[PDB]
Amino acid sequence: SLRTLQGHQSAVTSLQFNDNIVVSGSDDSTVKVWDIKTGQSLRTLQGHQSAVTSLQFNDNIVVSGSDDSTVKVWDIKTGQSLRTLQGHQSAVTSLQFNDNIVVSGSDDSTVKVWDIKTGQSLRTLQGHQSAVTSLQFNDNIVVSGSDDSTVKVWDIKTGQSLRTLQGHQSAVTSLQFNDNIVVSGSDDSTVKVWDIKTGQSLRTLQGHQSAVTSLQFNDNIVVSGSDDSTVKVWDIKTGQSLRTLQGHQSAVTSLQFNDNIVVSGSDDSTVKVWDIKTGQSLRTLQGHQSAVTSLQFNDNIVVSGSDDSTVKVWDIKT
Repeated sequence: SLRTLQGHQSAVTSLQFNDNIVVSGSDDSTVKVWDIKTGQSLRTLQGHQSAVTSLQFNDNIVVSGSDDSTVKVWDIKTGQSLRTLQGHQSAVTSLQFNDNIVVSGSDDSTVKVWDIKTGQSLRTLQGHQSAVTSLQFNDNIVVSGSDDSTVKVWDIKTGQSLRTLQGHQSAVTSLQFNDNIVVSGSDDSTVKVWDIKTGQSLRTLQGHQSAVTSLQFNDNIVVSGSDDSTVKVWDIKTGQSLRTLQGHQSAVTSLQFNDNIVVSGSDDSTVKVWDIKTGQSLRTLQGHQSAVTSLQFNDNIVVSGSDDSTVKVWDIKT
């Protein structure tokens, strides 16, 4: 641990730290822009009426989604609000913006496509029968997961539903797609590998004994975290479990892997750093007083957000 970012009055729900800036979201309705080298708070983005649930930011803009059912576009150089995206009828759960387009998912079961010049709703994506829990999009496609246990592939340019991937027996919780493959996690404790162009289920990864909470994959591996407190390494081309990372004493809430290192966050208030091929735990980052909800690491530090309302900056080697 190198610094502790304090100031939030409630749990930290979202986090991104690109460059020398940490931007955190909180249950206290605020978004904070942090100085990651002196631990000082630069700006407090005030405006949301309840829990900030998700955020993303580039070199000039912060886009935040909240339980108050709106998306807000902020400006880091002044902290002032630029526009409020109104239209959703309940909490915003998921968020991503790509250089002209904000795509938001909601508890009202809809996905909305907006523009970050006007604030107008481009298209409303209807189809999901319950809360949209996750989404990801590129220039032409939108893939979204739902509490209705399905993943839907949308054409970003017409609102049309291109296909619906059925197979999960419970809510989809995690979702990533790259090239022609989309990988989903579910509350049924399974990971599924789908082909986006045929809607076919290529594989089902079984092993977890409770809800899959988080996942991430490259062209050959899938790493998944689950409520059973383990992290699993799978090959994506077959369905074989390669190894299981045990050590956490409660649900894994967050994970990211870059090169040969998996970093996991947990409800046991700790962050673990593992090697993927030996499966051995390299470091336990202790200091948080409650569940770790968010994390992100580069090649030298880990930035973690906790239920204890603090963000912590850890050294990858300590």
